[PDB]
Amino acid sequence: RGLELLIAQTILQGFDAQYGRFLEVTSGAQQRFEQADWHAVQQAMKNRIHLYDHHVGLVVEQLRCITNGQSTDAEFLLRVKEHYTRLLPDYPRFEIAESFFNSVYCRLFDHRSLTPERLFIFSSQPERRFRTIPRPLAKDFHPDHGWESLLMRVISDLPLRLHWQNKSRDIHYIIRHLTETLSKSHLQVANELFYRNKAAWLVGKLITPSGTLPFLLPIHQTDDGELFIDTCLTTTAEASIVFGFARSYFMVYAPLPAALVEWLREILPGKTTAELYMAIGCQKHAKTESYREYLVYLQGCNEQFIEAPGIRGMVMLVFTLPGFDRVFKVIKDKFAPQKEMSAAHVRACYQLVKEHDRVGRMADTQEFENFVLEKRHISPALMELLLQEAAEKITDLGEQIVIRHLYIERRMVPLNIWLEQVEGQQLRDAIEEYGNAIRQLAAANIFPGDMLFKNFGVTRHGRVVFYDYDEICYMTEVNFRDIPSPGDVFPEEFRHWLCADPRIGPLFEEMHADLFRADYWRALQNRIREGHVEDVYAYRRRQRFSV
Amino acid sequence: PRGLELLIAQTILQGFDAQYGRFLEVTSGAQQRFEQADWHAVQQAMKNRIHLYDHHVGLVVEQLRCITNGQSTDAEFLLRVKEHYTRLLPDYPRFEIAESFFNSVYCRLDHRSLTPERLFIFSSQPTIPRPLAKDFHPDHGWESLLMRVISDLPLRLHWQNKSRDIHYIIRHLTETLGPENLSKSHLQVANELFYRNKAAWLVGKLITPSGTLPFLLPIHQTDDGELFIDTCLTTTAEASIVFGFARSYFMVYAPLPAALVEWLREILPGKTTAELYMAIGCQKHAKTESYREYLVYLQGCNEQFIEAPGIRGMVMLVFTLPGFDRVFKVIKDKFAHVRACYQLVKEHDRVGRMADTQEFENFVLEKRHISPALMELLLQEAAEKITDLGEQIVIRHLYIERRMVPLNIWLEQVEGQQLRDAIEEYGNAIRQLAAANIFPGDMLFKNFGVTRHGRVVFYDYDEICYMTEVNFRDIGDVFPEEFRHWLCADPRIGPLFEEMHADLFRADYWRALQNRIREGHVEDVYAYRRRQRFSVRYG
Ligand SMILES: Nc1ncnc2c1ncn2[C@@H]1O[C@H](COP(=O)(O)OP(=O)(O)O)[C@@H](O)[C@H]1O
Ligand SMILES: Nc1ncnc2c1ncn2[C@@H]1O[C@H](COP(=O)(O)O)[C@@H](O)[C@H]1O
Ligand SMILES: [Mg+2]
Repeated sequence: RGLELLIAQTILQGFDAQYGRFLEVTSGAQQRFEQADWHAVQQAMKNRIHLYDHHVGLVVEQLRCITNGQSTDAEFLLRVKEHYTRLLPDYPRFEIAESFFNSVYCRLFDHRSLTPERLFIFSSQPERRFRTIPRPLAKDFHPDHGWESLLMRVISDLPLRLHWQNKSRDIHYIIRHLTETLSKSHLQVANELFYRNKAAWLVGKLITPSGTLPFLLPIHQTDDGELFIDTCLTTTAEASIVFGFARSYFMVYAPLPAALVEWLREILPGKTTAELYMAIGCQKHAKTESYREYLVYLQGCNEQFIEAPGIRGMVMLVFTLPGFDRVFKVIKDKFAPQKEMSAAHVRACYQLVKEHDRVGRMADTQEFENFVLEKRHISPALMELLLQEAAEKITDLGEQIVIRHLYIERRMVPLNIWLEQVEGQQLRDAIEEYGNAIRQLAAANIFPGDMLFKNFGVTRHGRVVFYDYDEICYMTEVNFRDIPSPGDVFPEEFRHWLCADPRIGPLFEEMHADLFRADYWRALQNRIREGHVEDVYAYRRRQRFSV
Repeated sequence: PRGLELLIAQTILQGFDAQYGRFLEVTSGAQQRFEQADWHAVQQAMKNRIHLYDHHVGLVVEQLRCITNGQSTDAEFLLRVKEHYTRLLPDYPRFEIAESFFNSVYCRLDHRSLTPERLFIFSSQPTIPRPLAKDFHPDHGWESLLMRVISDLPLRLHWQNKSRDIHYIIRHLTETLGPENLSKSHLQVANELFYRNKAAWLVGKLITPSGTLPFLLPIHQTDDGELFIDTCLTTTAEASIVFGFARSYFMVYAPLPAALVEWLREILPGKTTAELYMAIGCQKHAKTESYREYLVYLQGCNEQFIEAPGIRGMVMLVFTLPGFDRVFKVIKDKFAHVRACYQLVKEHDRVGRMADTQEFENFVLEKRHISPALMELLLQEAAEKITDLGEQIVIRHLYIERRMVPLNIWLEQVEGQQLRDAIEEYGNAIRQLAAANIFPGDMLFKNFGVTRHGRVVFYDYDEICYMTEVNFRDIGDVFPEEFRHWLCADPRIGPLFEEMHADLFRADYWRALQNRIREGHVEDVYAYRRRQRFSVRYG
């Protein structure tokens, strides 16, 4: 009885589908760049985020249409795992074929049925070598006439059909970066072209005799006509930023990413197997993966989960492990009578950033409906607030305690902690990146709401990234004047909380003489509604060719 | 509205891209298996890929009928369900084949009450987004611009003396175009390559403002991994035969057939859309538009349906028209092994020596275009399941093929080189099949026909078998000497046959050419007049 193969054939055409439109979507971004539609560029991720669930939220449904006889026991919930697996030996996109299965089970079963043979949480039996690259995935450009002519190839064999602005002036520029340290090093520009936002990214590795290093060649336009490749990145420091966790991922038309995640593995050395599925847009395998990498850490170190650094939230419950890169954000119950019927506003702000353009000042997350936590890895201190600030939200499960719809984002260093830790030349850029963080947030349609110091984070290189997502609304959702009543915003009212430190508030003037002032916030909301939103540069406004 | 209206219409459009996307998973897996030279698989990837559609329609059908519990498929729900189907097709690039895949499902659920209200079986019921091709300009020589185009090709095997080719491609162009006229004549080349059999073609268009003309450069290697181009192909008439109908399916990776079909158009302005779709394997948007071409054609024509000329088949009852270029092949009943035999060629690498077919179980004709000369021949000899309905009939399990002219007949409207020309090909029609693991059980002039550009093909798989179920014993069981009785029967035609195709008669080509299959070999079919290869007669 093909009862549990009709299924496995069904949940695996869900994927084959989910990925079906994935790459048509991804493959509209070349034209949509010639074409002038950036309403379209900002709304396409928003279609990419949806397909995966758009395709499980049918196989999930059409499953139940005949899932009545022996509908469930794990007896046969397992022949689905076998039947499904046995069907993926030259399935090169198998890692994500498996990954589609997971979120389904977990949807039919409250993200909650048993582990490890009750799901694909690890890759099965390929597994390890990703040399799943039948085609080259990039071409090998070697210097014969070198660096005035060969790099002419790149710009000429681009499928991009538009009068360039000065290729020949770009050629003179590019060598200026190259001479920092040539021609005994080949070139390997990649295919296809990496797209995000108002930009196009020419990706490549400049292999040099000393060593091999990244080589990024981003393409731009004079909005809305004439285009100029701009700025020449080749640095590990730069590769990591562009590809950062505070900026939205990529439109790379990749029907094999597990291999592509292998090519860039040497463009972005520090990056994780799950940071590399994020970028290409396969964020739903980052999640199986992050967790895959996560559950290695604590199942291999010392000691337990603690409460995160900084200030305790009015809403969220935040924990982490002192060695680990990531934070877990659990929501409180408020009290016993208060009933979690849902919409949630909070889950809406966390989602309504799941699709938004973050631009470097906002960081992404993961969602699990029921996460099983080690009762033995739990401090007894973390537990006490955890137990009774989220009681309705969890359940003791014998040796384990179960928690529902938890959020995970890159651990950071709370700003207000660090603001204290620094002063001097350092203290300069901790305010600048702050206001800049609040200038760019605004332009993205993001007005921070509670804009206090500790709701943002920082990086090793030193940068601010917001992470407080209830007091968030669209810029067209607030009205701006404090002259002398719900939701309205008073821009100078902000002069109280933020200039409070008489070491840092003075220095606010030095860089942000107008964020205090109301006029300037109609400016940004108002210029968002003319159809215009300035997109982001993946570098310092100081590197640009323009200055 | 908590029903199947939405559940259902998107339950279909899912099997659809669940289907096509894996179509390209293999369609692009071909370079790596040609590259590897794993050509056995090249023949199973032309089985696999042929399978995909059929499985996804079969799957939804299981899903489809299951979702709406119990028996009934309703008609005004079949409209309800359709109205939804289009409103999701608008941002669809491959929406052309989304309407097709709709149809195969209605037919799966015995095609009763077949259309126009209830499905969209035509060209389209009602700006290129990306890279399609690329340009190359004779600015710095053509000797330099035949190494350029090439260093943007996928292949990872190392070309051995690519030096000759660049200089060897010039001439086909030079003696035909004129060294003055190839100063400013440039190239348009498709970003991906057409992979068939042992081949990895390069399909581009040559641009000479002395017209707009095709350009075709097959990539061949043998044994260890040598690479070179097996002739150059430029004039219009070559292209038919490389994209031709006796052929096996083509293997080019495009996620957007409409551009790819449409791009290739001007190369040979040769006929239609169903031919130019199927040349990629998208035969199931061919099995549709060939219903359009079926419908349009007879709209302003005063013809009728008649039997196709030739010597009435033992094999199979056939009808057709005066100016129609395709033949209808209702299988005789009470002479199924044809169901299965007729698609062992479909399944097979057709060699150009075999015709494509398309199968309709329940198929409709206006009996007015039917003349009762042919009525009772259909009404009686194909009557097992005849359904007559006042002014219309529906035929069951009927195949089709382009209607070439029959050979026996071709031979009298022939003499001169014409006979030396036409006979040569026939024996080479029998030779190809063996090498292709194919045996003609009745291999008579009766059952072979002639192509536009004078080729003979084998459209009688009715007594077919792989040559690996047969013995050709010297003196199932076959007597290659006695074929001359029926073969060498005319004192105008035969003798020409002892001149060239004398081996066909001796069991030693027969037997000893089999040992060459069940040893592993794959036969070098070619898609050119052989004389055309660069080494032969050129160098
Ligand atoms: N990504 C993070 N990096 C560092 N600390 C965090 C992070 N997320 C949450 N925290 C800690 O948990 C607290 C919860 O912050 P937030 O997300 O603003 O919820 P609330 O608005 O309830 O404070 C923060 O003040 C912070 O100190
Ligand atoms: N009995 C039929 N009547 C009309 N059209 C058909 C029939 N069978 C197949 N087709 C067409 O050919 C395509 C291939 O479907 P199928 O070969 O039946 O999977 C379908 O999408 C239809 O457009
Ligand atoms: Mg806070």
